[PDB]
Amino acid sequence: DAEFRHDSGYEVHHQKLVFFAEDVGSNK
Repeated sequence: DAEFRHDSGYEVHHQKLVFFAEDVGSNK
């Protein structure tokens, strides 16, 4: 349960931070 939503939101987390640096960074 914990480790499940952990690794899942772990890489997905990197997904959100990468989406912000791609948009925000794109026009930063």
